[PDB]
Amino acid sequence: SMQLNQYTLKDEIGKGSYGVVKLAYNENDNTYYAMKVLSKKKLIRQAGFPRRPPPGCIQPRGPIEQVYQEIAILKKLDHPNVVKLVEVLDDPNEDHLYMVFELVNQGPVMEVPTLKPLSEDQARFYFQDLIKGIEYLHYQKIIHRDIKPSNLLVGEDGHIKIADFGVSNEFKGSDALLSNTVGTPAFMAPESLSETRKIFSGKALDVWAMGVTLYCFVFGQCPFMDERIMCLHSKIKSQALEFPDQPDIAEDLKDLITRMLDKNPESRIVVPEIKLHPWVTR
Ligand SMILES: O=C(O)c1ccc(-c2coc3ncc(-c4ccccc4)cc23)cc1C1CCCC1
Repeated sequence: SMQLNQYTLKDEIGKGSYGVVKLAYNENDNTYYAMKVLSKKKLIRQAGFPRRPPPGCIQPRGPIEQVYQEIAILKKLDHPNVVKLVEVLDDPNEDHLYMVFELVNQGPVMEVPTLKPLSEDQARFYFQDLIKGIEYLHYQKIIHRDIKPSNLLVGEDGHIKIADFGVSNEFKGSDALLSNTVGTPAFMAPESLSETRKIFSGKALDVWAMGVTLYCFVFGQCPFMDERIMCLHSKIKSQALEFPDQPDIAEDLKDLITRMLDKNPESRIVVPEIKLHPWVTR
């Protein structure tokens, strides 16, 4: 192990989009926490080398601003279905940055693909948690942009907390107006995967990813899948949603998933409607 101020840093417990997460023991309050460890120089390099001056896809001028945005976002959020940032350790003369979170004991709910999906009733309990967390994020003008089962941590109490705010965005106004976005390929909405003159809604991207997540919950694999990236993108954009013959799930759950995975973001179900869907309220 190693010492960092009042913390004893132990084994690596997870690895998200950036950095690594260690188990950390706080000697002052005799409590364990989850500590995300980052290198500022590495975060800068992850964005790519800056371009020489020339004579929708422009590199950010100051890539380090994204981690400070993630920190500001996490500081704003206090909800039982969202991770809780408790401290940031950041010396301006050091390259490392540390983010301390309350521990969510059991880790990710699922790592897709799995041969062991959840039952329909357990999927409903976790999905009810997911709705509450996302509705709160959206109310706080935050889009997560990386909703998937491996970013949903199960606590001591059997409830989920949304984690990995590495690519999250805070917007002004009613919704985020995006020209392009980031995400895990199999969870990205069809509108985000074309060359077009049309911007798209950030909140509806989170809904699409919730739809893929819910499908994963009960089936253990994504609805659109291919190892070839061009084929995966083509399927997300043009392949009709299908459900496997087994496990046989309820018709109302198929209705809900179908509405969340509507390829048209204008007609895709919204979170206020998802909350009142018959499968959710049963
Ligand atoms: O990469 C980040 O941005 C990030 C930041 C904080 C936590 C975290 C906070 O509280 C936690 N309690 C528990 C765990 C955990 C425990 C066991 C196994 C895996 C994760 C992770 C966290 C987790 C992450 C990601 C790394 C894999 C999951 C998502």
